[PDB]
Amino acid sequence: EQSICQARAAVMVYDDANKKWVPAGGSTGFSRVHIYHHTGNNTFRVVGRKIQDHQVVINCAIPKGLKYNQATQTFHQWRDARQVYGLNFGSKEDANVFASAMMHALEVL
Ligand SMILES: COC(=O)[C@H]1CC[C@@H]2C=C[C@H]3CCN(C(=O)[C@@H]4CC[C@H]5C=C[C@]6(CCCN6C(=O)[C@H](Cc6ccccc6Cl)NC(C)=O)C(=O)N54)[C@@H]3C(=O)N12
Repeated sequence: EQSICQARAAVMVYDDANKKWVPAGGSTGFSRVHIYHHTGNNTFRVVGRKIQDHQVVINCAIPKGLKYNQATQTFHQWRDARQVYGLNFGSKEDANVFASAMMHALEVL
């Protein structure tokens, strides 16, 4: 497992029932979010840990063909079959770092 980026973001998941974003893992705050490349089998995952307490708040596969939506310069989103994820980045630089790496993984897959 090699990290290909680190970016600061508040990791959100969408509550489909109540139609609002909610903090991933339960508590609002910023995480260090990586994309990890499993060099062995050429897979990628998003893993993020809260800065305060190290809680893993996201651990999710990036499948080939994923549609990554850059809604604003600091809020990006994507889906899986269960959840919609949103990253509210700490700065535009962090958003550019993470989107660059995500776009790279999706070209590589
Ligand atoms: C308290 O108020 C807040 O929540 C504030 C502060 C935090 C955050 C920051 C910023 C803006 C940016 C706008 N935005 C939203 O949520 C927007 C507005 C419209 C609303 C409608 C649907 C949403 C939610 C569920 C997924 N989806 C979609 O659009 C998805 C997007 C998508 C498109 C293609 C591939 C994958 C995906 Cl995933 N479409 C599809 C077909 O799946 C969505 O995100 N929405 C954020 C926002 O308001 N807020």
